[PDB]
Amino acid sequence: SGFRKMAFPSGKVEGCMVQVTCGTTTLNGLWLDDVVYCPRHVICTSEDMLNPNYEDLLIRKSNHNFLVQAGNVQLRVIGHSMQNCVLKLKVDTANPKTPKYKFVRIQPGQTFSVLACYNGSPSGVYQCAMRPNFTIKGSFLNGSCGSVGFNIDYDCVSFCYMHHMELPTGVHAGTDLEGNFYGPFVDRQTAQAAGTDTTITVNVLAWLYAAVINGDRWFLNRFTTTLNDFNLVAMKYNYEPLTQDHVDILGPLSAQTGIAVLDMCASLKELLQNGMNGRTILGSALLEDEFTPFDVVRQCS
Amino acid sequence: SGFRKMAFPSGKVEGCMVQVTCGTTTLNGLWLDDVVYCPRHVICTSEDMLNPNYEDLLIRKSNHNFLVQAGNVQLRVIGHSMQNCVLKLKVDTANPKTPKYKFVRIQPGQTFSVLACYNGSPSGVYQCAMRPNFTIKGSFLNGSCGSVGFNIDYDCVSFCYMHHMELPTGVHAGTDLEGNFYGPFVDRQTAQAAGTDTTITVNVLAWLYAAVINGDRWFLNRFTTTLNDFNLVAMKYNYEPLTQDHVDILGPLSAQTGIAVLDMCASLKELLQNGMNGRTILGSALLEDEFTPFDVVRQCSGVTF
Ligand SMILES: CC(C)(C)c1ccc(N(C(=O)c2c[nH]cn2)[C@@H](C(=O)NC2CCCCC2)c2cccnc2)cc1
Ligand SMILES: CC(C)(C)c1ccc(N(C(=O)c2c[nH]cn2)[C@@H](C(=O)NC2CCCCC2)c2cccnc2)cc1
Ligand SMILES: [Cl-]
Ligand SMILES: [Cl-]
Ligand code: NA
Repeated sequence: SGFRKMAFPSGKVEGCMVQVTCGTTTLNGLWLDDVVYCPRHVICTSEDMLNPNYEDLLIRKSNHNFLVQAGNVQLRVIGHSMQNCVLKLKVDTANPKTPKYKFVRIQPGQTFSVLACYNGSPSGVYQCAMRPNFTIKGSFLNGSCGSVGFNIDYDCVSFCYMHHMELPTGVHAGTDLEGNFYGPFVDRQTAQAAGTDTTITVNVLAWLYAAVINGDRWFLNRFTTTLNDFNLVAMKYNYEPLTQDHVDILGPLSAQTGIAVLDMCASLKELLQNGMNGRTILGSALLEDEFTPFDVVRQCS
Repeated sequence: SGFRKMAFPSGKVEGCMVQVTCGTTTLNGLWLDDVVYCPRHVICTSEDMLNPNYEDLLIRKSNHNFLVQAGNVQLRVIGHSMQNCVLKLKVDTANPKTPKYKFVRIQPGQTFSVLACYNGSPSGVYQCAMRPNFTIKGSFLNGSCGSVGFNIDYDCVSFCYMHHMELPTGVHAGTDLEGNFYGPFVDRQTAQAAGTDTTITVNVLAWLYAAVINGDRWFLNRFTTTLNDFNLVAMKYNYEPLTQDHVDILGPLSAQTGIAVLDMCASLKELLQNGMNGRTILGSALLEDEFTPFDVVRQCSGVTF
């Protein structure tokens, strides 16, 4: 019993975190086999953050311009290349702590764990979601760049996010491990801003199912809804559309609880209309949207 | 910027988790040096559950009654004893991954990270607080017993909690690593219930400071208060008394934000008496009390381990 924001154990990632220094700039890198991955903006100069040309900046670098430190050991850079917005530093030693891993690009609504690091050293671990507007609502300070997001279903680390920058509302933008940004963001100082965000509806429904599994039914009602009427209402509260794919994904939790997916939709419609009237759901006074259906099944098992 | 519920990195603890089996019961153990720690209730049968004589049950046990598995390797048990409600199994191999560590007993209101484990395998990590009623609001399923809670200081793991059991409301009870229960609970199947809980005042103030640091200011006001007046309000709303030591502990955040602990106390007093008026603080519509002052300082300053 109980229901918590739960991250994956971070040890397999901790063993991959290094410090990368170029000039006066220091940030984090991810050391897998003989490669260190980091944001290419480590080579951006202080004097021109507005319109860097990374191809031209990188061709000017020697291997010895990159200082990589793994705990107390200097690692020797022996080659470098850029892939999209990620820099790949080849080093002369493979990380003996490299876990089983893969790179995955995730969709909005997906959750992952973040290991926040500074100077190559871990600070803490928390759970995030890729928001519909392709930001994450992280907790990241100056120098957190290069920290990564990951999942560890079935002993394989799936790296899905590398942190690059902070946007003006204090939310965060980054890339997959192939260096492609999530969303329309770019790695330079521009006026770019996050779009209006919206609530991840399928996740709210999953969390209501978690509440029922945990023994709380107060928010249910006697009604149902069509999928289209639900979306017409939910969008007036800046909720994302619920698709038939989402309805299918919720099938298992519906089956476990006995509550049809569209009956749970009717409950959510009523909660948006009424609020919680001084009550809570799984200890929260707002509707939570950073647990996926998969997360709920994993944690409630 | 941003502010999240944040756990300590769990790697040093993951390397200590093993599976412990006695009879038909499996749960988790903590392998440090050449000793495995786990709940003594591992030796209870379903008959013994109601009124176990742990002295007699242990005497009846021998070393081979305990199977210890570190991943796929069996650890040979070469001795066994009990300390309070914790069983200690001596094994023939020191854990090569043992971190620098201490056993620490924490106070109500203090937070810690939990590494939830099943069958000796780490499954997830979360942050929680020791409630004033000495329960924890954990997330634990059958077989989670022996999962541990911890803090890290530099390179040193302070183990503070071992999970033992679930109470009827779905909250959790356990011990320190010397086997002393937190709270008035016993490791047997009997009538036991969490007492009425209160809110951890110093932690709410810390979280209000975190909110100010992150630009959430609507709840600040011109007023200040005194400890005595505030504590009369706290008692009314089932908040823990605020002591002068709490004020001193917040001193930093007080000096940094420009809001004195008694000035912030005036914000909290008004929030208790009037509510939030439809607004949120740091993404919450409730007053959050599971961040300590130290948690806020570490997250807002980026302390590493
Ligand atoms: C060169 C480029 C792309 C413009 C850049 C510059 C600085 C950083 N930030 C580094 O902290 C940082 C950079 N290198 C080492 N640290 C921070 C950051 O985004 N501030 C932004 C301030 C507004 C203008 C864009 C940059 C940062 C803060 C908190 C959390 N995350 C990151 C990131 C990117
Ligand atoms: C022997 C004793 C002390 C009565 C006991 C029995 C069972 C367990 N529980 C084990 O799951 C368990 C035990 N051994 C292996 N697994 C669970 C547990 O507390 N149910 C309680 C139900 C009321 C009466 C028994 C206790 C459990 C579930 C979820 C989270 N936490 C723990 C704990 C303690
Ligand atoms: Cl995905
Ligand atoms: Cl006894
Ligand atoms: Na005030």
